[PDB]
Amino acid sequence: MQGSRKPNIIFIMADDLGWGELGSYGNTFNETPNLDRLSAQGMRFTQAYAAAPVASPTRASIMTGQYPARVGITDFLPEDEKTDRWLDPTKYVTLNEALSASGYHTGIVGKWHLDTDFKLNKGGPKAHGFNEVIGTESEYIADGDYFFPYSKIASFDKGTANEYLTDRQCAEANAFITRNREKPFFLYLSLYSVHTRLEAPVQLVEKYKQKFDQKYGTGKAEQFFGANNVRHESAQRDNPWLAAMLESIDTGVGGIMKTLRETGLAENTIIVFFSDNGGAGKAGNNAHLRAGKTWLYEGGIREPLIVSWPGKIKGNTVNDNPVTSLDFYPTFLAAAGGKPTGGRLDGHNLMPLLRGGRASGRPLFWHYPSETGKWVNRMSSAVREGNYKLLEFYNNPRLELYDLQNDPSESHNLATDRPAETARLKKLLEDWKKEVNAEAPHLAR
Amino acid sequence: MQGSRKPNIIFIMADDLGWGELGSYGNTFNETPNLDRLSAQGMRFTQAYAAAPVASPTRASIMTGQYPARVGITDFLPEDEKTDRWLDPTKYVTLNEALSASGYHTGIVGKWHLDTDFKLNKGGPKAHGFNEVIGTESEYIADGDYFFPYSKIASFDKGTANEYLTDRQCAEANAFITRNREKPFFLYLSLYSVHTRLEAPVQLVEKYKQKFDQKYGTGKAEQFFGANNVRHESAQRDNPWLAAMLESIDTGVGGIMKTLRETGLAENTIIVFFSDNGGAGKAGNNAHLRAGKTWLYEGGIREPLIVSWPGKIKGNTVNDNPVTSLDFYPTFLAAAGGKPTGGRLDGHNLMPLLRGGRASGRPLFWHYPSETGKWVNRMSSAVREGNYKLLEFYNNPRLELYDLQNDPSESHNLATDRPAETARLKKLLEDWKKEVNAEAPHLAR
Ligand SMILES: [Br-]
Ligand SMILES: [Br-]
Ligand SMILES: [Br-]
Ligand SMILES: [Br-]
Ligand SMILES: [Br-]
Ligand SMILES: [Br-]
Ligand SMILES: [Br-]
Ligand SMILES: [Br-]
Ligand SMILES: [Br-]
Ligand SMILES: [Br-]
Ligand SMILES: [Ca+2]
Ligand SMILES: [Ca+2]
Ligand code: NA
Ligand code: NA
Ligand code: NA
Ligand code: NA
Ligand code: NA
Ligand code: NA
Repeated sequence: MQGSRKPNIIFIMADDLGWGELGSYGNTFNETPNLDRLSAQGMRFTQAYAAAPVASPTRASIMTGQYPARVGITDFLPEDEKTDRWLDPTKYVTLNEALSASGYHTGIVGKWHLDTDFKLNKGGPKAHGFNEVIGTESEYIADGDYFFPYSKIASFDKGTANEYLTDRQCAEANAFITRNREKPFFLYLSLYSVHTRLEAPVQLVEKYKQKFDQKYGTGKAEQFFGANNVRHESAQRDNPWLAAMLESIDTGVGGIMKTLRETGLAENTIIVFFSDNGGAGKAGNNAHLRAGKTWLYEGGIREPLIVSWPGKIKGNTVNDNPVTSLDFYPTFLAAAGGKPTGGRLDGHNLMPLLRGGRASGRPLFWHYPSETGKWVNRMSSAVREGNYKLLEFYNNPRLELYDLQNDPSESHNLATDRPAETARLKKLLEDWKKEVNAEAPHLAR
Repeated sequence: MQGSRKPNIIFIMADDLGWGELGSYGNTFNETPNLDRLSAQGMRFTQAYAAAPVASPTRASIMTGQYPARVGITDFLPEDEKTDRWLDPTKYVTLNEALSASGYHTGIVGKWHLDTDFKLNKGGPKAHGFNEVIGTESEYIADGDYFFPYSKIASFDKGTANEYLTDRQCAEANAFITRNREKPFFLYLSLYSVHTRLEAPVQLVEKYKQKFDQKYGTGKAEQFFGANNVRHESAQRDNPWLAAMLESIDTGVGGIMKTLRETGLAENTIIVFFSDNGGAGKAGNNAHLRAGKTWLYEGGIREPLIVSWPGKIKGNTVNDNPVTSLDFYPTFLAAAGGKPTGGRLDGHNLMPLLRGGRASGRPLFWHYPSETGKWVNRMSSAVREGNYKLLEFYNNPRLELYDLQNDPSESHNLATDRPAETARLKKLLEDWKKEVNAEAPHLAR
């Protein structure tokens, strides 16, 4: 049946995928032709942020549209026994629910990480009200399992011999699209890749091993990523394993793009590609940005963001205006013709910015007391307003001020030479910490 | 719900798989641990026959329980334009239908080859009345396509990146078993493997390449099965490609065995493993038997046959009594508590033989006029009674008589030295040819 429908929203989020990994973000070693095509057909954001440097909190910010620091989940959820924290369906109108109330059929394929209690799972995707829950974790994901049978995903009872998890998740996204082709749907495709431990089909690893050898010289893939290197992690840039895993994600995104064309849904479907936090040390490529996962330096919070909506969003555009994972909830609600019912949101509707509208300045905030990692040197809070970013560290207490425009690698601390800017950003950060009841860092007394 | 049900019947048939390929049949190069376990848990037949040396006719004999020569399909069905032959659902009560009438839910996963007209497909598995038709050919299978997307199987619209066809078919068998666990079912698992062109996942090919090298010396896999060898076919015994394809079949049979245990169906399920014709020249291993596919010599018609029915059939038994693919229809009907309604059958109920009963002698017959292959030297008819087998050839007209007990490789023709036995078998063969209206071979006038 033809006629106006509210547009499908497909949200594709990689796990721990760095800002410097995609071909569109300047990477020449990895191959992401499908994502680069999605980029040439959409708007690419160079200053997109996860609202936290770790899994659970960014996922919290997406499903609640609220500051992780306000929710009280600022660090990844560990195994059940190491935490009393979970996302409570009675405490938030989640994004899937707001879309349900706007006439959408809702689906999650894969990683939740908003409840690590599997005995009762009161805060699982089903309990939050997803119409379809497909291949979500059935136990603490931990170091992972990427090959059928998937030891972390009991609900994937059926599969083929040595089936790769990324390939499975992307096939389930295709079938979900086809089953639900006739009505508005929200599909949250929550990839386990590229979370350590790094695993990819041998032929893809062999391919990037040889490409590593061609780039660096004969034997270099064995020298740096041989049987010796058990987790395939190194200080060498260009990781054949992450490249092979990113090729499986990329080929998967191409299957979804193909399925949308075939089913006639491309013209009325919003496609977002995002990552929940910065690249992981010894695995990920955050380009020239400082540090990565678990740090509030740019490398831990800067993410690839591609938004495609054919004939609504101009193709092959680059947007430098800062945005965060808080912005998705109000953006999807505007596209769905919905209004937040009582629900308060800490993000802003991006649809006017996506349609070529002029940008508007707003302070952006982060808080990482590392309640789970206990990373004393990484414990910190941050405000960005304009090009200035202020980081407050709690162990070795200090302020760091960077001009991200002139110093995007955060290599020159300005706090001392620019005290009035420092004092002005400190006041915004302190006010925000009281507004959200920011959790004190876990340090000695 | 517990209580007596008629037993599930799972019929697993490989394409063009030779008598000498399985570990249980003496092969040390290939690895078939799951099938060898099925063998240690069932009855293994050393003198089992396909009723024809080619695909379509053997499949005809299975679904009709009638001599291929009586049906009028004695050679494989070519593409639509090269044939007016098809199996007509209005001319036979097919096996799936006889089981339906005995209270079974019926399923085919894969190859039919009983209709090559895809414009109308009047003689397809659905038209013959299978409740579930899964991954059947949507066009002439020809040289094949073993990797998703499967160019010969349009109904496999959904799949993962570079999914292997054998792995897919065996996963679909598992899900079929699970969906239908509560009621009696017949599953015809009709594998496309190991039909040329030989294709298998690289890691399995690499594995048997190295094993070939270990057996024959360094470089020998490249020497005989390198980039040079496009179809991976050779005169060398031990083919890394067929071994890798047979390992995928074997691992698949293990998944089915596992699924039956998990679902509690192993105690009330009959498992048959069979092959539709002898191993293919330049690909298959027919051990010491003469020739292979398209010949009525033992290599073209002798098949692996393992029947498992825990606590009804004695485990780890070897049965030397001759049986054929004609025997399946009446055997499955007896196990289903059914009686052929009007339908005439050319085979015999094996259930008394499977339960440890004494064997009974019966003449067995073949006719190959090669209406499709046009193989003038291979065109022939054959009778086996006891250990004596008489072959009649039409091009270079002659009788060949072999004592298969003392001469299983058919290397010593006895027709001249044993004229009275020859004349006696000639009379049975001629009578049978008139009984079934045997099609004259396609030769010059
Ligand atoms: Br219409
Ligand atoms: Br994590
Ligand atoms: Br540290
Ligand atoms: Br200043
Ligand atoms: Br202050
Ligand atoms: Br019961
Ligand atoms: Br054939
Ligand atoms: Br010949
Ligand atoms: Br004689
Ligand atoms: Br005669
Ligand atoms: Ca993550
Ligand atoms: Ca065959
Ligand atoms: Na807990
Ligand atoms: Na809720
Ligand atoms: Na696994
Ligand atoms: Na035809
Ligand atoms: Na019929
Ligand atoms: Na293919």
